[PDB]
Amino acid sequence: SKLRPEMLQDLRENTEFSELELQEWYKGFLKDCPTGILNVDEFKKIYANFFPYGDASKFAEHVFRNFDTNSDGTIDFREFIIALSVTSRGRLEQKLMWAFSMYDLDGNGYISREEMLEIVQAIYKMVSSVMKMPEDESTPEKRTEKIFRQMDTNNDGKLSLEEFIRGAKSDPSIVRLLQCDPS
Ligand SMILES: [Ca+2]
Ligand SMILES: [Ca+2]
Ligand SMILES: [Ca+2]
Repeated sequence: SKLRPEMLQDLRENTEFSELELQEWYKGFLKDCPTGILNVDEFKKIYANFFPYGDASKFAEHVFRNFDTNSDGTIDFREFIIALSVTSRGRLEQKLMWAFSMYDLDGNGYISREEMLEIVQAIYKMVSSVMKMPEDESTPEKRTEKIFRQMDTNNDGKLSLEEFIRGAKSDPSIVRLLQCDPS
């Protein structure tokens, strides 16, 4: 029905959403999902609005796994709203931290080529049908080639968090963003 005063204050501290926005999200989340529990099939349907269902399936599964921080197979409102807050309203530093953990498939603290390519392939499959791409990065192999060499500092075939944040900052989309710095 409505968020309790204790949960509302905990979510206030853990998100960048206002009290009005938090209450507005909770009713809509409960409307769109009566049980308060998002499974993979429902999550795939959300993503199916923006890109074709079959194409988006593999990447949608990987995102769902990162959303699910307690790894129990479902997403509650807290796990949804915190994950949505970081991705849409979080700082660039902490956005990349949330991203790093998604690429880290086994959960050791390192991104191998077997993991990095797998996520890149999943992005390319979803994107292919409506987005045209460049040319020197127009292959999942061409992409993972550019990434690892620009990031793997000590060349152990693995990517640490510190390598990830620094290496991603040279991305064209972030290059545009950094010119909008207030100071
Ligand atoms: Ca969960
Ligand atoms: Ca790993
Ligand atoms: Ca390394």
